[PDB]
Amino acid sequence: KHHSIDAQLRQLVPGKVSEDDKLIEYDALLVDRFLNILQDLHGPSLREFVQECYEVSADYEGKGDTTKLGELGAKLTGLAPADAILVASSILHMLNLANLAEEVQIAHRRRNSKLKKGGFADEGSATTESDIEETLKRLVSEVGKSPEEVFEALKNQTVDLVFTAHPTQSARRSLLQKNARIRNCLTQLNAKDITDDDKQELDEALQREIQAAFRTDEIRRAQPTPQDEMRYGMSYIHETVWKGVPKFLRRVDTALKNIGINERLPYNVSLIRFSSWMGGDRDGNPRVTPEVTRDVCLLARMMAANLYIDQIEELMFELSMWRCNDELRVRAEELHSPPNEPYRVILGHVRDKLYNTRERARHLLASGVSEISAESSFTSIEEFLEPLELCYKSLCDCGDKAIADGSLLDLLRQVFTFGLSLVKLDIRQESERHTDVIDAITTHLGIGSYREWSEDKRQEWLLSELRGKRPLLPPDLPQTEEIADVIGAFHVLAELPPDSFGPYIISMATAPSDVLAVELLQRECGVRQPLPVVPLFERLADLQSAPASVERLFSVDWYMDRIKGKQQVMVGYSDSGKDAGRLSAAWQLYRAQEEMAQVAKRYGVKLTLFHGRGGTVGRGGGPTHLAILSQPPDTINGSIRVTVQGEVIEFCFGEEHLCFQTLQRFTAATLEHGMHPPVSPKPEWRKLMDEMAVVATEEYRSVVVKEARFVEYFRSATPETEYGRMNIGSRPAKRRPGGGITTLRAIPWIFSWTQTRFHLPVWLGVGAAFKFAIDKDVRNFQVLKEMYNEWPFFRVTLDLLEMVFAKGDPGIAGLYDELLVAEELKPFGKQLRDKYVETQQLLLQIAGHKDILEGDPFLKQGLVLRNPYITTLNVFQAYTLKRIRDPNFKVTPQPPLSKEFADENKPAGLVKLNPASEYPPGLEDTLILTMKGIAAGMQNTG
Amino acid sequence: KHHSIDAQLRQLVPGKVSEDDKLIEYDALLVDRFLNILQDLHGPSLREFVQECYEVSADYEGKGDTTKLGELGAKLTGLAPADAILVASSILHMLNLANLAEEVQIAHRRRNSKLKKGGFADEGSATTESDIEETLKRLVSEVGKSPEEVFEALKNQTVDLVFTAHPTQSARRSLLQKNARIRNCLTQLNAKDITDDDKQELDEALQREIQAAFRTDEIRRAQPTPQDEMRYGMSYIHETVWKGVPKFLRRVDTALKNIGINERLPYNVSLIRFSSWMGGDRDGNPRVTPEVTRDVCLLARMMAANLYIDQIEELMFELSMWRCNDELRVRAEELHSSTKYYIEFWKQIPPNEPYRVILGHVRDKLYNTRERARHLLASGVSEISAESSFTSIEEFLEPLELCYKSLCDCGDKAIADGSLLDLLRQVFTFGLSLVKLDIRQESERHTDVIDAITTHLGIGSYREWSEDKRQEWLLSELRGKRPLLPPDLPQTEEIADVIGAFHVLAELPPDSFGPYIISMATAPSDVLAVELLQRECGVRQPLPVVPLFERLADLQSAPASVERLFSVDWYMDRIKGKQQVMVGYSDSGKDAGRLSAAWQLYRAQEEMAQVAKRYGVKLTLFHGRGGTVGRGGGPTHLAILSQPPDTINGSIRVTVQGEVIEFCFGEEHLCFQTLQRFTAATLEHGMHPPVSPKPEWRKLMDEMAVVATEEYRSVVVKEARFVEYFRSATPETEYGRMNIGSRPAKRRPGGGITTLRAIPWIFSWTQTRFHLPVWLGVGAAFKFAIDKDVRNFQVLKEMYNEWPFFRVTLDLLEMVFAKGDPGIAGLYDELLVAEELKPFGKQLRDKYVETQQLLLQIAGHKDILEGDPFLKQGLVLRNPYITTLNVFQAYTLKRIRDPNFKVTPQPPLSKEPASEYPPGLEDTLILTMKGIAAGMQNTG
Repeated sequence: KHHSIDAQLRQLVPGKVSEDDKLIEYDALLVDRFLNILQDLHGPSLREFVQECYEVSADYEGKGDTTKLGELGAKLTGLAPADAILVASSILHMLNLANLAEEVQIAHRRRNSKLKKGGFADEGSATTESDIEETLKRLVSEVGKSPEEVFEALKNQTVDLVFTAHPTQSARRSLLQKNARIRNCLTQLNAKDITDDDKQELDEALQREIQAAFRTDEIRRAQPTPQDEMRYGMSYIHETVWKGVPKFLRRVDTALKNIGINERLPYNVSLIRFSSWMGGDRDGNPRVTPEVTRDVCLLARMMAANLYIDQIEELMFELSMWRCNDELRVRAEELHSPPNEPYRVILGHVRDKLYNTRERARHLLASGVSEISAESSFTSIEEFLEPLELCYKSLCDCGDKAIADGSLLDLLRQVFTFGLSLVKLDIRQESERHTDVIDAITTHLGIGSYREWSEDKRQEWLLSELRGKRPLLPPDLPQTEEIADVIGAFHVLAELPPDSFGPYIISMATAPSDVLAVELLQRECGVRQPLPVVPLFERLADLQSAPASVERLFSVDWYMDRIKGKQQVMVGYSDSGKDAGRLSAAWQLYRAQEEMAQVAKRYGVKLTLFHGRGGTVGRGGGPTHLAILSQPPDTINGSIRVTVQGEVIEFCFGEEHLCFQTLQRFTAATLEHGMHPPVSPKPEWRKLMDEMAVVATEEYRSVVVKEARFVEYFRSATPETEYGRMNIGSRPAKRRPGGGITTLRAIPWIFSWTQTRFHLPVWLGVGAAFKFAIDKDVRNFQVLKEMYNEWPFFRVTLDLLEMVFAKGDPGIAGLYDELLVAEELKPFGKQLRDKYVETQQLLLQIAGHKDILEGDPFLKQGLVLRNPYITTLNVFQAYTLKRIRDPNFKVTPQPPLSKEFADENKPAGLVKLNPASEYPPGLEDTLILTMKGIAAGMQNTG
Repeated sequence: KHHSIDAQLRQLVPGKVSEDDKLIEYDALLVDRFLNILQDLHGPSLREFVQECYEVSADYEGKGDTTKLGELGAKLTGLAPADAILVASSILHMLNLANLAEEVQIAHRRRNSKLKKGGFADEGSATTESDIEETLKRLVSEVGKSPEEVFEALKNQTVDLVFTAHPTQSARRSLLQKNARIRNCLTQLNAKDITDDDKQELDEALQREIQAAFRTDEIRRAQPTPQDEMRYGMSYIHETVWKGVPKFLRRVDTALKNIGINERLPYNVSLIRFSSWMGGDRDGNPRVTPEVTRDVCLLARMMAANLYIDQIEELMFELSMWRCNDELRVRAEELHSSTKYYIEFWKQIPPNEPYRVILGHVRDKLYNTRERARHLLASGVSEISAESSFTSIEEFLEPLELCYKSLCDCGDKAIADGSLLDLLRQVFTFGLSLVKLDIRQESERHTDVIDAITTHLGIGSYREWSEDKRQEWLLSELRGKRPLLPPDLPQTEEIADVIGAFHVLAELPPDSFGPYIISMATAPSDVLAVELLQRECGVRQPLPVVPLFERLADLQSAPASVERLFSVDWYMDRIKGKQQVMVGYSDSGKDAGRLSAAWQLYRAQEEMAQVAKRYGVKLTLFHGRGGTVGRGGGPTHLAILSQPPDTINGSIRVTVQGEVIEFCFGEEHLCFQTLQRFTAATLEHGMHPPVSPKPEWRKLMDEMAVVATEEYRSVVVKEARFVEYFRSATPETEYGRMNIGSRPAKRRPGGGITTLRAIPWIFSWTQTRFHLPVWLGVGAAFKFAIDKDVRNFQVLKEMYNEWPFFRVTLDLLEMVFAKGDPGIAGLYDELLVAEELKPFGKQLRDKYVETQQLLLQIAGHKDILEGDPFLKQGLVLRNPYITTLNVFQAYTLKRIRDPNFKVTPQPPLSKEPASEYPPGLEDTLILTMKGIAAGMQNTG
């Protein structure tokens, strides 16, 4: 081929969105270079085919035929298995390149204050939100709080970001580094004062990096063990966050000086923390064994030690001073047991104790045992801090605090942020697995069946045991495999250091018994320092009952003694939305938070909420700013935890500057809310929300639960069946086979509908609710409009729906139907699509927008440039599903299209992603590729 | 405690040199930050004091009024000892910061082709010289060479840069990195698209970095050991050159692209190489022992291994491909049949990552390589096998080239030509020792050995034999098959040192060494003596022998000696068509003045090349200290182009002096430019020689040489009281007694300047800003020429404009005068010279003024450096700090020399080692000496 992809992108976007907008030129730059590398490696006919694919798909977005995708499907059908994998591979790489360009454009975009319109709506986009200094200034200047009050608030604030597995692709450090080199070359190529020779060489470097990324095929490395999954998960901490935290904390120092506070934020401030679910969450995942949990704790300790060893070595090089404390001098010469460099000999000792600490962990991991003594290593953060604080005090004593406030201060901030394990591990298990244990205990003792007892009979008995001083768990207790897994986990918790763990989380929590049950089990299995117990209220019924549950827990003397004035509660968004639709789930959650908070205030407990997957707070790219500000008043008060989904971890943390802005907005929003809460809801707002909720729930359950043919439609129109059967997703897709959607799990629910571009779980029920309110009273349309403009809760909830509609396409969802759904159920499909378009139309009306995402052109531009690649994979997926499912459906087989090489074990190559494949060679790898790429393009939805 | 230094700079130079010139802004920025740190650490009155002396000195340069030097000295008089050391060190740091700012300005100055006037004079300044593509284009389009002729020339070219010890300064890696952080914050602060908080934080970083550099200072108690000096010199290799040459070599690839050659320069071309004298040069330096040589060779191998381990590790991160050729796959499979004590890649490496399996084996063999050397250094033995290690560079290259060709076999040559190509070019540049070591020793120390064994065997006395009897006997032994050196031989400590050195050469790998250089070489006997001693001490792979000729008489006879060696059958068989010879500039200039040395050198090169061409020998010249080629900052370009025709032809060796290493290699960009001009000038000269000298030019040079030598010798040799004046008017006496140069200053006690050495000769006179060795004799020569004929004034002007040799010869003199100051030289006289000798000093200053005025007249300049405002600006803004140290030096010298001197108690003005001199004096004098040397850099 000859011509560039520039033209087909221009016709997708209505112009430049800012006058430093070079995104389309970036996209064209990288993919034009990719296609040339593709042509030189595999021949012009292959490169021409891939580019034609892209053009058909880009043109469909320009105006949605559907006729053109079917003939695209016709050509992709009948490619040989090797050519299908190569095409799918190339389109995925192009999509990755587009995302890299977008990161570069966001990172170096010149701030433009003229875009701000004032008010809370500005905090929904990165282009208009307020940095840490602007929010500090607003607090002192508009809210009227003292700089001293702001300084004190920051000192008592902690934001805790919780990392979770990616649903389709791990990221190794190697590739993150290949990503950074592609980004760096693109930035440097666009410098103003560029020489021709530098440009020629930077061009050759860019082509080189793109080809290296294309010939590693990280795409086709077959899904890793849970330990590897955790190791690759830490890559972003290694590559951006580790150096990011000290950089941002230094900007906080800058900001408070700029409001009159002339001292730095003390280095012992846990302003930001990081936690992990990888190796800890075992809810419905038996691959996560007690040994896996021990393994990830030891791995974390190794990686920490390595990062510290290198920081300390760079620090030794810098601190060549000779003037020092008396106390530092006595210790320096003690360790001489070059001497004129006292900071160097202290830090060299720390480095060796760090090597011991890492080797000890490596041995415990390999052998279960290590003769390397705990004496020889660092066993506490206190023992690690002592030498570093000695050096800080010494350098200040001799008048060089300026030096100490360089990288030594950075290192101290890193120790108080990451500790010795980088992240703390959350443990999670479902409530009935605990009931199974206790029921085995009660019947073995002949006490009865805890399963059959009332909720209050349970409470009465468990409180009798907890107040009692006599053990309970028999050592000869007959255990099943599941019961042994729960007991074994607790034994692993007992054997490991307390600072390795965060909370123990109870999935499907319903009643105070679920919490007290694990308190008992923790003690009875020998956890001498118990973990805090955290309920996860998922269903609507449980959210309704949640404030009562926690009030009865707070009414118990024993429990108040144990929790010492602090309680954590986790709330689920996608969980609750799967129960009774999103809109009702959102409103029930707001109220549950509201009521839990005053229950908490009444008993004098500090309540912390942990926001699970699917939350508006989870949109870490920018909208999280407004989403946090929109939380009910007095719900945060300096302490909050948020799930960082894998599908957005690259967008938030892949790039140095974006990592900075992600950390910044979480800390700013959280700080401001505690001193500047949102408007309290009006009565007519509540009343309308209440009535809308019943209509939305009834509409959601009428289609999802009460319609017999729904499940059969679901497994035809989506790749849900193949997602499960294939080698992706790590987990069993549902709890028991064949109980409908009830036993299906949140991730497959959202994943399967997002792949088809339909997004049913996010919006269903909302159209009925809006229509019901408009029809009930003509004045209700104006009150919903006012709610969207005046009530942050209502704005962020529909802003999410708008974004997911921007990511949807009824034509493509209909193509899945046309190909894969039985004739008798196609009318049901088009009725769901009728609900889709009716919901979108009224959502736009209430927001006052003419077309989707009017008012966020930046987000609109970023999404639309992905669709050419996503749509290509959508057509590929649909036709691959029909041939997978229908054994003698074919069309014309085509002669091979790519060129290279008689070297290669061609058959073994079609099957990299799952060599034990039970599907015909090439189909499983082609379907996984479409799934990976569609997931990469869609990122966060519901 | 208030006002900025900005103003006092602006009146030294009133105005920009180019529209991009922010040097004065840069100076002011860093120095104002330093003074504020100074006031915060020691109080306002000390800060104000140091700023005041800066101001007095700055105004002296503005209009040279002798009076305020004395009052400045009166002010430095009253400081308590601790306060004097503080003031001296602060002035020194301010000079360092000024040099850092100058590096940044040179590095990021936008080139401006409007200032090029065409012709060879453009290649004398960095502001107008040619980059490597420009000279490639000139060679093809103007000279008329074919691109393939150029490509072939580059493939056969090598430039060999030789690092030498700094005469007065350490350079630790820690400080080189602090320097880099200061430069980076300075550049980033001047980006215009910068947010105010970014600005605020980069400012805080800059201050933090300036302070850390200030409070790492301390002592010069014990002079540095040769091992330390060697560590000092490798720091620039670590920090800049290591990654420098792969990046430059990539630039010549693109230059070849742009003249039609669509190949990269093959990775086996050692276009650039680096050598060392530290631990190898023992000439008049008994501190440099056989075991010191063993030690520096092993240290070099250790650091080499460390740099490679890091490059291999990051290459492991990049090469994650799974496709490879059959040969690589079977090898990778093998090594999976046997990784824990590393940080990266501690887990076993999967076999589906073939390049990582091979490179992880390379890393483990490098670890063994390093540990073996560490053990040999600590204990003389190592149980770590040579088989476990890399013992040759061929063994190291095999795994690397296996990956290169596998990558290309599978269509990934583009990937291969990334970092792997960089690593290959590094192996073919640095090898396994980073640098090759030159050995040097003086010729009479070899004659002493041979006389010891001729007498012991009863043959007679080799010392008393004539040059012909020596040759006849040496070659009878060299052709013979029977050993000579008795193990029973009675040896003095000096004889044992020469013998022991050869034994160390015999027990180390050949790749570690360069040539064996003979100081004070005079006759072919000196060369053949070391060839015999090399064999008779058991050096199975002998080093090439290199004569250093030094004196005028020796340069005259050099072509005759070369021819005699070339007509000997045994020697032609040994050198196999290649010979290297070393020439000294400071050396020869000390003998008979600078101008005669320069002209004798041109003629000696000329004639030696004609001899070498006749016998079919490839002659490589090694340019010693003091050469015009030694101005690595820019003038090297022209100075190399100015060499006699067919003197280089792809092969040259240049001394990199310590005083200039920081200016040419401290900063990433300037090291690129240093490497580039050495490569471009050398290449072009071989295909585009300079104009042949006219007859009248030759004759005028002949006449002027006689007059210059006569008046140089008339003052430094034939004037009885000169020695006495010299040890009064310079700190030479204190330089030696305090062991500043680490080496004895004279070869023999007594004998005048002839037995004095070149370093102290140039150093002593550069400290006083007089520079007598560089210019003396040329004023008389110029005046003689113009006076004997009408026409000679025009002929000299034409020579300056048309003859590169003459241009570079006088451009050096002009630069040194810009660095000189008769007022300051006269205050050294007024304080320390006896009354009866001060008229003699005033006559020497008269010949300074007469020399400078006529040099300007022949150059057609009215003021000094009129044609190089860039360099003139760079130098004058150093003078305020050097001049302050000058007056501090002069007054501390009289205090030190006075036996009756004690210390008057004085109150401290600041808030806050066991030397044998009165308190403060020793460390104060060392500080002035180090600072003045840092400010003057290279002169003669």
